[PDB]
Amino acid sequence: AQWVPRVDIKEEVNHFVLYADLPGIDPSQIEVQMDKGILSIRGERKSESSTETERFSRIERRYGSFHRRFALPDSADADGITAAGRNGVLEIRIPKR
Amino acid sequence: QWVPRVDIKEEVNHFVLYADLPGIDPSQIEVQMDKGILSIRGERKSESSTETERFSRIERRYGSFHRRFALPDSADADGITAAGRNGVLEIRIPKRPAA
Repeated sequence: AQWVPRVDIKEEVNHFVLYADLPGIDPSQIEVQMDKGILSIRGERKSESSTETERFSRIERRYGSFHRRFALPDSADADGITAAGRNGVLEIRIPKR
Repeated sequence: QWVPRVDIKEEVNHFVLYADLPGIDPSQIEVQMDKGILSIRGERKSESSTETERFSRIERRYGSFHRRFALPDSADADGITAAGRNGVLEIRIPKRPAA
């Protein structure tokens, strides 16, 4: 958690969805799990700005490790999670029990 | 307002702009450079605008964005290329040969 990616969360009738803006990270390097109700989204984003940093005239993009945690309702079925990314948005879908 | 974050690097032969534009296909990001000013513009939709009341957390920014970056006179607008991966658009702007 040296940066805190934005995550929206919705509870539909029969599932939750979390949508995490994680640009610049392959969805396979993002770990999504639920442990005792806590949905965590964790990984480490690398950034070009850590390489030849002095050649940057601006560095706005955050990166490094992240670890987002959400205490989702007990209805979230922790054995149902899927996560798939497109264009740096990770969409995590979790059925309700 | 969504102000997508950008880093900009000056390499020996090129400037490189890296923009975090998650949730947009790269082909939908308009990149233009005119008068030494590199512009990125586009629009992102968000799921949060649909059935907003079912969201228990909303923080992702979306809607239109347009940022402009004046670059050194060395940058050559005509040579720009851009490629996107995982929501990051990397724009490469070559430098003009020396006068």
